[PDB]
Amino acid sequence: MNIFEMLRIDEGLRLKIYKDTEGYYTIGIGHLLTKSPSLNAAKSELDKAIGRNTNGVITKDEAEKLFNQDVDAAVRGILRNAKLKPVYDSLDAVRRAALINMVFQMGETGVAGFCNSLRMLQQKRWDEAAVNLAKSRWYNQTPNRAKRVITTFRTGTWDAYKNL
Ligand SMILES: *SCC1=CC(C)(C)N(O)C1(C)C
Repeated sequence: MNIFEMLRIDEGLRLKIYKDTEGYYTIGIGHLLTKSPSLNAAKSELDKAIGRNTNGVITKDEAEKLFNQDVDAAVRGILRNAKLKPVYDSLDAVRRAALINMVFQMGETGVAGFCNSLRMLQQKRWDEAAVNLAKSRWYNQTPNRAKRVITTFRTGTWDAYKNL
């Protein structure tokens, strides 16, 4: 297991534009196109992202290319963020993957405001951090995924993704 395999489990793979759990047009392995309700707007984003006129359908290789860019961007975003970089740097590689997963899902600003949980993670108070992380819109709206990410933070193991 690694961050790519973990996010591939959590995000799926679909090669046609679809709406994500928040109702937003997405494609590939969790590549958010736009929060606009216009499908045309989403197609335009997709064509810009891929570099050709797609009319809403991509290949598996294209989905993987966007996915690699999005994982890289999440990590780069963490390392440029004054609230996230210290916690990220304090973590082991498995827990770093859990933080990348959260930033991939909800964005840098979104995770950087989990300040109390970030402090508990910096403190390596893992059970406390897990309890605090669940007191969130994130957990309530995507509880199975959040439970997997939280288990990863609590244990520093991949047990929540074993058998997935
Ligand atoms: S998100 C910034 C932050 C707030 C507080 C909970 C005081 N912290 O310990 C850090 C710096 C994580």
